[PDB]
Amino acid sequence: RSRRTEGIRAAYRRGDRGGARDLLEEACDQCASQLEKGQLLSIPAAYGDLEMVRYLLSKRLVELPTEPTDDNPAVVAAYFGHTAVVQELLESLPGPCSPQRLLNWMLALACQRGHLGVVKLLVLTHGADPESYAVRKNEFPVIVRLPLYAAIKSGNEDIAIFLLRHGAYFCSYILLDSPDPSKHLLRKYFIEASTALRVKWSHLRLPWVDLDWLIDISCQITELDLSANCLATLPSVIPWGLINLRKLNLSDNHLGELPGVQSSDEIICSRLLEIDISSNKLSHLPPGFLHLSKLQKLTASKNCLEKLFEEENATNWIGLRKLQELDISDNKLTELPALFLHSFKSLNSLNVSRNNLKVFPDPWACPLKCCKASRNALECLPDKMAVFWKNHLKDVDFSENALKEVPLGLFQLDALMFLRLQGNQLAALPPQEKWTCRQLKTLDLSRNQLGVLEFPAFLSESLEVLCLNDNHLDTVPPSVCLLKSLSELYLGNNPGLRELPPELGQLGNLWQLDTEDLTISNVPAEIQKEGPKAMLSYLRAQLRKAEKCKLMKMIIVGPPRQGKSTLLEILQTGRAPQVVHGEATIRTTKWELQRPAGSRAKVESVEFNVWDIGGPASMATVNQCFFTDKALYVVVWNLALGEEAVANLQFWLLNIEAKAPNAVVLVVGTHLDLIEAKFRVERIATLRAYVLALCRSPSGSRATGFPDITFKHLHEISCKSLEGQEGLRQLIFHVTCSMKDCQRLAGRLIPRSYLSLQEAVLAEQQRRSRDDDVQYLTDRQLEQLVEQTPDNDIKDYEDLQSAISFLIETGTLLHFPDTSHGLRNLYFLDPIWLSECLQRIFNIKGSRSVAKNGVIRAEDLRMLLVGTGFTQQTEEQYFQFLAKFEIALPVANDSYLLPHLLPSKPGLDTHGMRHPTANTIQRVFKMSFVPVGFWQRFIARMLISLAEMDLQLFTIYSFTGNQRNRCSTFRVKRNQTIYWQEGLLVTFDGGYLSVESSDVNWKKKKSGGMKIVCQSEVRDFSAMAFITDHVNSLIDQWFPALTATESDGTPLMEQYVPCPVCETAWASEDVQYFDMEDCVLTAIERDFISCPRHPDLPVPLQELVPELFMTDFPARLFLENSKLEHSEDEGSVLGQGGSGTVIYRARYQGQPVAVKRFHIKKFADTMLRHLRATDAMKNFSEFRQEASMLHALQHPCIVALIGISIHPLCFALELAPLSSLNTVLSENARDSSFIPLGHMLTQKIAYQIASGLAYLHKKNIIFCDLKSDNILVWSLDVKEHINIKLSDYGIIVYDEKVDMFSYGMVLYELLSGQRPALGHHQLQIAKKLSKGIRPVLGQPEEVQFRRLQALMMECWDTKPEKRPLALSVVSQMKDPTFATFMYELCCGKQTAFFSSQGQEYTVVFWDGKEESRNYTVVNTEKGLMEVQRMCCPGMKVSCQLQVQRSLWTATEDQKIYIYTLKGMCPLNTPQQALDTPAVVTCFLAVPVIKKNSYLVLAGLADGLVAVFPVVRGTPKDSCSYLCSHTANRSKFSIADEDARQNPYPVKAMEVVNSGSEVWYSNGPGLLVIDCASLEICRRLEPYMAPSMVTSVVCSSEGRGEEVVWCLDDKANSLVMYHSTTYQLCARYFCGVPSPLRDMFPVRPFSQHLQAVKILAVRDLIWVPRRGGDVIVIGLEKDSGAQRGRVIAVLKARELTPHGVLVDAAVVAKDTVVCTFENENTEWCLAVWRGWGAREFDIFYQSYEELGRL
Ligand SMILES: Nc1nc2c(ncn2[C@@H]2O[C@H](COP(=O)(O)OP(=O)(O)O)[C@@H](O)[C@H]2O)c(=O)[nH]1
Repeated sequence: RSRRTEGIRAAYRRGDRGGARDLLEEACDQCASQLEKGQLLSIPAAYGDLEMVRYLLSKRLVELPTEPTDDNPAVVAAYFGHTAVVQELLESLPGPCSPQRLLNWMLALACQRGHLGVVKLLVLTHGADPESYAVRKNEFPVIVRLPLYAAIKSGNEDIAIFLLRHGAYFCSYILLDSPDPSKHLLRKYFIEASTALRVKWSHLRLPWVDLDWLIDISCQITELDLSANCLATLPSVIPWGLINLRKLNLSDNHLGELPGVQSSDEIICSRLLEIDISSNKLSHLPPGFLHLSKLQKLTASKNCLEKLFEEENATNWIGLRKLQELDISDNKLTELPALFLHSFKSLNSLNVSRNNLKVFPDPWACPLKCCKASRNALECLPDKMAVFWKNHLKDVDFSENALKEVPLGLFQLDALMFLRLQGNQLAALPPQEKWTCRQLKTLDLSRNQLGVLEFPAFLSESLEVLCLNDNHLDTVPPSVCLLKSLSELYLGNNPGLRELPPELGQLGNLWQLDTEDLTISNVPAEIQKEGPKAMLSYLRAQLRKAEKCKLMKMIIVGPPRQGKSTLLEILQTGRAPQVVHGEATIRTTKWELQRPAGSRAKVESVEFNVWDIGGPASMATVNQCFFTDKALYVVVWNLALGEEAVANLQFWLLNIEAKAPNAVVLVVGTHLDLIEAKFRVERIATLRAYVLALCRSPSGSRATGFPDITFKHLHEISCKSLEGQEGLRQLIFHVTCSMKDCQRLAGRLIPRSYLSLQEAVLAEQQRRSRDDDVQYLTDRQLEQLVEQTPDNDIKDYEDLQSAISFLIETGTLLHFPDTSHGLRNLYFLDPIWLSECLQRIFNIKGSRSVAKNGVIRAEDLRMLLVGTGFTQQTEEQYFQFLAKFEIALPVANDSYLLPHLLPSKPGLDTHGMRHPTANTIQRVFKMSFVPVGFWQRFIARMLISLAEMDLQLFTIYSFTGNQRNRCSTFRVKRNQTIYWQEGLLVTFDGGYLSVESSDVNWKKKKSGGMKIVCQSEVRDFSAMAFITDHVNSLIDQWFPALTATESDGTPLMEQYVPCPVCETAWASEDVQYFDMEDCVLTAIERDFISCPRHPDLPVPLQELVPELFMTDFPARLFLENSKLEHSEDEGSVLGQGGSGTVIYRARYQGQPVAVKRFHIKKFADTMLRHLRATDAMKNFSEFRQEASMLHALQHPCIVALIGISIHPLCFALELAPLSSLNTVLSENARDSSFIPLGHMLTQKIAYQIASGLAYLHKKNIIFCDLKSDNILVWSLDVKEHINIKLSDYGIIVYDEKVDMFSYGMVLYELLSGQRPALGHHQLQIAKKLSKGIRPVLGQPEEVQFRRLQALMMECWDTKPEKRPLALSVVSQMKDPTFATFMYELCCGKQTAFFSSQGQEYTVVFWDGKEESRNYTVVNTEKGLMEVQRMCCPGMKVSCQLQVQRSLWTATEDQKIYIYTLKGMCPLNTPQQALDTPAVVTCFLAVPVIKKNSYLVLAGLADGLVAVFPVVRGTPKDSCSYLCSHTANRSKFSIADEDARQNPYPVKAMEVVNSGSEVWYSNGPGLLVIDCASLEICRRLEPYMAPSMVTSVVCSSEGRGEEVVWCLDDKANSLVMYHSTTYQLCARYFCGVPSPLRDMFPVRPFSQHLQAVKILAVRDLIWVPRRGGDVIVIGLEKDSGAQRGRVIAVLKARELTPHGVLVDAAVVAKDTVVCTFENENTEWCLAVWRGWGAREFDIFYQSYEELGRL
C-alpha cells in the first residue's frame, strides 16, 4: 500500500516530473482519505513542485491539516525554504482562522534553518508571532523553540535583527545565554551616529542595562532613549558619568527610584538639557537635578510623587535656574514648595495639573506663558499675577478646583487670552471696571453657582467664545448681548432660564448656541426646531421692529393679444370690462385682495404690486428679464385656440422657470364664453389635462425643467359673464397665503429700516418722475437714501444687501447683477422707464447714412438718443446699461453695433471665398423654434469676439478650476468677413468658417436651425470650437428655454453631423446623419462609428467630430497609450482638480508624472444618454481650454505640460518629487521658530513665487488660488536652479491685487511656519481679513528678516492700491540688500561700544559716569538687550578685551581692571588691577598653543606696546613695554624731526601668519612684532603723514594665501600686503561715490564716503562707511594676475533715521553688526547676515541663471 509514496519519490529523484504527476494522480484516485491525501501532498512540497501543488489543491481538493507535524507539507516547505510553496499552501486554507500555531511552527523552524524569506513572508504577510513558543501537544516549552533566541543563537544576524525590529523582544535568556552577539547587535544597528551616537534602545523591553554595553562610547554619548521597558535600576554613570548627553527618555518603566551623585563635582554631564522620567513609580525626584545649571526641561509626570524634592533645605542649590518647563502633573502632590519654584527663573510653563494641591505655590517673578493647574483642590489664587506675570501669562486653567473667589489680578492679566474657571464653586466675578485682560479670546465659567455677572466693554472686540451653561442663571446676563465679536455661546442647562432676550440678536458673528434644556417663551417652538440660526434671525427681526409685510409681486404673462389687461381689469374691479387698453409694453398698478369667507389665512388681506407685461413680439426676449424669483406668475391664454395655444405655453412656462425657480405659477384660460356650454365639461377637462400633459412627466410628476404646475393651479374664466372670477381670486389668495420662503411670505417680518428704505426709494422715483430725471440709482445714491433713513440699522453693506434683496423681491427695485468693471453699480426704479428707453433705442430706424452695416457712429448715436436724458454726466451709465442688454455694443472706440440693425444678406462674392476642398467639417443645429432676436445677438457677439481676438493677436482670463470661460482655443488671424442678419462667412489664412440659417428638415422635422461649415487646410478646426462655445454661452445667458426638452422627453434643440461617406456615395436626400450625442459618447472609447447605411464601412470620428480629438494641436504633443503606465487605484491619487478631474500618480516612459484625467460618466435610456452626452461635451470643452492655456506657458516656475491623450481623456504634467510646499513647510515648522526652511532657501522660494506670478500676470493670466497647496517643491537644495513650480491643482472679482494678497499670505506662512490660523471657518476668516484683522508675526527683532516682513505686510494692506505689483517685488528681491539686512535694534543714549569674539557680551554699550556708570548687553541671536543699563560704577573706559573668563577694561586713569565673568552682572569688584604708563587705546589677545597661555598686547596712546602675559585668564605682573622709539632708533632710523615720531596712539592690532607675528599701527607706518621673541622686527609704510592706518585686518584666502588689508583714516584708501613676503600687493582708492562693480588690479557728501573700519567676513572684506553704504569686496584670478572687485553694495535705507554710522564689527561667524549714531548720541544697532563668497555667489547665480531662461 505505502509503496506508492516511494514511487513518487523515485519519480522526483530521477527528475521525472510527468511520471510523478501521473503516479500521484493515480494514488490520489486510490487515496480517498484526508490523511492519505495530506501524506501525498507532503511529497511535491518536499520536492518543491509549485505546479503539482496547484493541480493537487485545485482539482483533487486535498485538504491541508493544521497539525504542525513532520508530515505537514507547510512545515516541509518552510524547512527547505520554498517560499512560493509556503504561500500557496497557506493560501489554500479556507476561512479567516489563520493557523497561528502552524505559522509559529514554520517561523521557528525556518529561524533554526535560516530560510529568511519564509520568515519574512510569515511575519509580514501572515503575522506569525515572534514571541511565542512552538510546542506540540504533549510537549513542553523551551527557549530554543522561541524564534528570536534561536535566530541569534544560529549566528544569522540579519534574521535576528529583522525579528527584533518587527516584533521580537529581548529577555533574560538572550542576555544571559548569548551575551556577545546580543551586545554586538545592540551596539551596531541601533546607533544614530553624529562620538555623539544617539543610541535608541527603547521598546526592546530590556529587563536591565549595563554600562559595559556602551561605556566604550562614553566619550560624548552612549545612549539617550531608554524608555518602553521594565527597567528597575540604572548604572551609576547614566547620565552623570556621560559627558555630552543632552536629552534622556527614561520614562515608561519600573524605575521607581534613580541613582545619584554625592556632589556636583561628580556631574561630568553638566550640559544635559532634557529629562523625561515620567510614567514611573517615583515618590520624589532625585536631588541631583538641582545641581544641573544647564537643564532646560524636566517632565516627571505620571508618577506617585508626594514631594517635589527631598528636604535638603540646607544645600545651596544652584541647578534648574534656566528650567523653562516643569511637568509634575498626574501626581499626588499636596504642596509645591515655594523654595524651588522661586529658584526657577526661566520657567515658562508649570503643569501642576491633576494633583492634590490645595495651596497654589507662592507667586514669583518669572516669564510664565502658561499655568495648567487644573484638577486640583485649590482654595485661593495668588494675588501678584498681574504684578509678576502681567505681560507673559497667556493660557490659564484653574478649572475644576475648590475655588470660591478669584483676585482682581487674574482678570488684570494683559497677556491672558485663555481662561478656564469651570467646575468650581465661584459665586461672583470681580467688578468689570477693574479688568484689564483685553486679550480674552475664550472664557468658560460653566458649572458654577454664579449668576449679577457683568463684563467689560472692550471684551466685545476680543472675545470669541463664552460658556455660561449650567450655572445659577434664571436670566441671561444683559452684558452678554454686548459681545458683538462673540462666535460661540453656551446658555444651556439653565432650567430657570425661561426667556432668551432679544438683544442677543445684536451678536453679529454668533453662529453656535447650546440651547439644551431651555424653554424660550419669546421664541416660537418652530423657530427653535429650525435651529440656532433661525433663533438669531428671529431675534434680530424682533429687535429691529420688523413689520408684517403683506405686499407681494405678481406678473401677468402669456402670448400677445390674450386680454392680459382685461383679466387684470376684472380682477381689480370684479365687474364687466370698461377700459380701452393702449399700446404700452408694460403697465404697473396695485391691487388688494380680502380673505374669502372660510379662509384659514394668517392675514385679513393681501397686497399686490402688479406688472402687466406685453408689447410687440420684438421685445419678448428682453421682457423675460423682468421676471424675478419669489413672485406670483399668472400665465393667461385664450381657450378658443385650444391645443394650438396650449403648445405655445410651454415656451412661456420655461422662461418663467429659468428665472424664478421658486415661483408659484397659475395657468388660466379666458374666452370661456366662446366654448359651447354643453361640451365644456368634456372640452375643458380635456384641454386642462392636455396642458398638464405638456408640463408633467408620464408618471404624473413635474417634467424636469418646468415649473411645478399641478391640477389645483388651473382655472377657467370669462370676461363678459365673469364666470369664476370669484373662484380665480380665491385661488390667487389661497396660493398667495400658501406661498412660503421660514414662515409664509405674505405678512413675513421685514425689518423696519427696510420698509423705510422702500418708502424712500419710492419717494426718489416720484421725485425723478416730477423732475423728468432718469431712473438710474447708483450705489452712491442708494447709500445716500439709506443714510437719510430714520431708524437706520444699516451699518455694514451686508445689511443693505439683504435690504436690496427684499426690495427686488417686493417689486420696488430692478437689478441685473453683472460685476464686470463695476457694472453692478446700478439699480432701476421703474419698469416703464426701462422698457420705454429700450423700445426707443430699438426703434432707431437709421438709414444707410446712419447704420453702416449695423454700427452707428458714437456721436450720431449720442444725438439720436436725446429724449431720455442722455446728458454727458450720465452717458457712461446708459452704455454700461446698454452693453449689458446687448442693445448697443462698443465697436473699437469709433461706433456702436446695434444687433437689430444688421443688413440683409448682401449680394457679395460668397462663391470665390468658399473652398471646394476635402478638409470639410459640417454641423447642423435643429431647433423646434427660433427665439426672437437670437440670430442678431449670436452674430453680434461672435463678430465682437473676432474683433477682440484680432486685437489680441498684436482681457478676462483665469487659471485653475473655475466657472470663468474664455475661448483661448481660437487664436486665428481674421482675413475678411461678410456678415448679415441670418449668417456670416469669416475667412482666414488657410480656411474659413460659415454659419447660416438653414431649412433643417431631418426626418420630415421641418423646423428652424442652422448649418455650420468649417474648412482648414492645416487640420486646424478651432473654429468649430469657437462656434460651439458662442452657441452654448448665448443659449445659457439669453435663451435658457432651449436647454430643455418637451414633457415627453423630446429635445427642443438637437445637433447632428452629416455623414461624409453617404455624401461621397451620392456625390437631394436626407443624407444619413449622426446624432452628436452618440458621436461624442462613442468618441469616448472607439475610433470608428458605423453608419446605418454602411454597417460594414465604419467612418473615423477624427473626420467627423475632430474638435473632440484636438486635431489642431502639434503632433509632438500627443502621448502614446502603450507607453503610459496609468493607475486608477485609490493610492495613486495625487490630488483633485477644480473641475471634478483627478490628478493621478502615473509613469510615462519610466518617468514619474501627474496625469490630470477627466471622469465623464455619472451612471438605452434616452434621458441618461442626453445627460451623459452633455457632460461629455462640457468636459471636452474644459479639456480643450485647459490644454490650450497650458500649452502657451513656458517659464522655469510654471508646471509644464508633457503631452495629451484622448483614450482616456487625460493629459500629463511633470510630477513633484517632494509634494507641495505645504508638506515640507509644515513638517519643518514644528521644531523651529521662524524661517523653518532656512534663510537662503526661504529667499529662493519667495523669489521663485514672485517670478512665477510676474510671468503669469504678464500673460494676462490670473491665479486666484495661490496657496501653499498649489505650490510644488522639487528640491530643498539651494544650489539647484529651480526649486518650486506653480501648479494648477492642490494636494467674486479678481485682479492682480488679489493674487498679491494671496502671495503675502504665502509669505506669512513661509516666515511663521504656521498657516494664517484666523479660524477653521472660511467665512469668519474672510470677515476678519476684510475688516483689517491680520495674523500676528513677531517683531523684526525675532524674525531677523526685516525687508521681506515689510513686503509681506505691504501685500495684505486693506487698500489694493498700496499692494505692490509682481514686477516690483521681483525687482526688490533682485538686490542683495533685500536678504542681507536682518533687522535693527535701537539702544538709545550711550557713551561707548565694544564688540567681542562672540562668546559672551556679544555686543555691549556703556554710559554714565562714576556712580551712574552703567552698561547694556545685547545678544544678536535673540535681538534682545539681555542686560539693560545695569549699574557698574567707576571711571569710563576706552577699550576692553574679554577672553577665556576674564575681561580687561582700560580706564582713562592709566589702569587696566581685570574682572572675571563669574561675577555675572555686577562686575564692580575687579579680580586684578594693573597700572599703565599711559591710557591704552586698544587691545589684542593672541594665544600660544605651545605654552597654553595668551598674550594681551595693549596699544597705548603714545605708540608704545605693552605685553601682558596671561595664563588661563590670569594676568601676570611681569609685563614688558616694547618701545616704538627704541625700534626706530635701532633699525628703522627715521629722523627725529620727522612727524613719524609724534607719539601717535595705537589704533590697530592684528595677528598675522597664524599668530606668528602681530601687526599694529604707528602713524602712517605699521610695525610687526615677533610673537616668539617679542622683539619689533619690521616696519612698513602704506601711507605718509598726516595719514595713519586706522585698522589692520588679515584673513585666509581660498587658495591658502594669507594677506593683510589696511585702511587709511585720511586718504580713505585700502591697501593690501602679503603676510609672508611683506610687499604692498594692491592699492585701492575707496572714496568712490558709486562703487558699482569697481575693479582694480592686484600684483602676483564727502563725509558719507569715508570708510570707518575693515571687517573680515568669512572670505570677503566688508568696508562700511559713514553714509551707511557698505561695500563687500573680494578678489578673482585672471590669467595669473589677481583683481580685487566689489561683489555687492549694500545699504539699508531704513537705517537713515538713526543718523550716521559710528562704527561696525564682526560679532559672530555668520553675523555682522554696525552702530549708527545721531546728533543726540543715541545709537541703533543694524545687523547684516554674515555672507561669504559662497552666499553672494549662489545668490547672484540663482538670479542670473533664472534670468537666462
Ligand atoms: N369674449 C371674450 N373676449 C376676451 C376675453 N378675454 C379677452 N378678450 C378679448 O381680448 C381683447 C383684449 O386683449 P389685450 O388687452 O389687447 O391683450 P394684451 O395683448 O395682453 O394686451 C379684448 O378686445 C377682449 O374682447 C374673454 O374671456 N372673453
